[PDB]
Amino acid sequence: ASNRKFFVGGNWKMNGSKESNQKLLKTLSDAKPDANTEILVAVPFVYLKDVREHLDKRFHVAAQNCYKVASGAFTGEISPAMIRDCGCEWVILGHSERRHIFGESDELIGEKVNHALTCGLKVVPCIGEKLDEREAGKTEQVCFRQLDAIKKGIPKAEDWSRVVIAYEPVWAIGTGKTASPEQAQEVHHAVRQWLEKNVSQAVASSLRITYGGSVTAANCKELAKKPDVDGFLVGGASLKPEFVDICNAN
Amino acid sequence: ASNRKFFVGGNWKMNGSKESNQKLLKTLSDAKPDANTEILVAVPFVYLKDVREHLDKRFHVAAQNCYKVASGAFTGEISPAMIRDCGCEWVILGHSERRHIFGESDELIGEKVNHALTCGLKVVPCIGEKLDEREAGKTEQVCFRQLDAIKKGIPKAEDWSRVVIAYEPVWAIGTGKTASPEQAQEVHHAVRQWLEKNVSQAVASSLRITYGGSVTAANCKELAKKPDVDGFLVGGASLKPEFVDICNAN
Repeated sequence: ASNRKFFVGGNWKMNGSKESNQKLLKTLSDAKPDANTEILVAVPFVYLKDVREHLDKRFHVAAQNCYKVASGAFTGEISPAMIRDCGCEWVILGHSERRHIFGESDELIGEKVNHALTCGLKVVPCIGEKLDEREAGKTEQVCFRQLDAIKKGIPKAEDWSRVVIAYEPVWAIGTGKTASPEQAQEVHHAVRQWLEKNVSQAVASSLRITYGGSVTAANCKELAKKPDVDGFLVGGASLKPEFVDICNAN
Repeated sequence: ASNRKFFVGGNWKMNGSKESNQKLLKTLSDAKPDANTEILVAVPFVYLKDVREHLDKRFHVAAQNCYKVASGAFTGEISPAMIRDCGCEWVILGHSERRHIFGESDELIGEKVNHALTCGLKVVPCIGEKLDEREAGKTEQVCFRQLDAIKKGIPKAEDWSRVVIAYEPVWAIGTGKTASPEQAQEVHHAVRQWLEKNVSQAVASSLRITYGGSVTAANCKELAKKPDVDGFLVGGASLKPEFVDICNAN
């Protein structure tokens, strides 16, 4: 056994309204507390303050992105300073959609990580390969490059305690084609040893590597059983009552 | 001799905090700038609902950006549906920072305009040239390409009544390098002639084409005197109390 506490994230992505959210959050507060699972929701900026004040401090409330300075001439960007000013402590960075769709460079994710961590936030950097990269056998090549650019952004060694990595194969996002427990175990295993070789045994030992990619109430329990899977980043199912089931996957 | 109402918008960019927001809005709330001016304020997403909630219906409140679909798997994006949900009806689109730092194409700005107008919002699409395209003599070619891709996203001619153009030369943004009154008038005039030929005479004569880029209380009146400059998009000076004086420039 390791010292890794199970971590469940719910990424709402671009979904939500006053009326939709208030019902969702009630469901969430309705479930009994579980001191054994770290639970995060990542909500749209326009709701970020409002969600935070409608959920007990037990649950982490995250922004879905941020930028890399506190203030400045960046029309339409949000800083860690503004996230904290909204009562919040978490941010998701380098989600596949920001990298592939909005084109954000491995380098830019690096700088955002650096800045977020220097401002005392906790981060969830995402990695993973596209379908075309998996058909071409570049899964390992992709994850390694992405992870190298993440460590390059880490202010100090100790700040790894405020990082949770999520591996999300892009072919598994939205597609209903969840990685098998063996497929995910294979990548998570390779991530943890890469952290051993490229970072530090102590960092590899304590880091929660979470799986993302069509996580449902029907598949979460088999994935959570695997020894290198420390949790999930849930997309679609984060908006439904079953999210509660998925929080109870371990 | 025109029918066009004076328009002054304040783009706060990536600046704001609940504390400094209350201070700004008080200066603006307590004062009484000309009822002959449309006053717009474009705020960070995290504080959008609160600013609309605490600012008179005298004022417009805008998002600084949005995406081109109503809901979806676009981590980090805010839709027109969520902006309306927050009580707000305006969006800045194609700001220079959004085109040149964050990689938004002309085709993307066009499609965002399409989706925002379809959803009922009013839009402030932004066009202008960098210090190098001006030094290359391509101001016109650049602004025209920008204009054509905005026209392509107008779902029908009637929608231009919910459009205000902002011309902001990138070489004037946050530098103190204000366009001269004659440099603004010349570009605005040519933009209006482009409109006149490619859309309507009805659309050209009614459209506010506004200037931004180092607008301050000290230079606004000479720019506002020019007949095809119909107001402003103010950045830096929108955070200062002199924003009220720029609201009174006509």
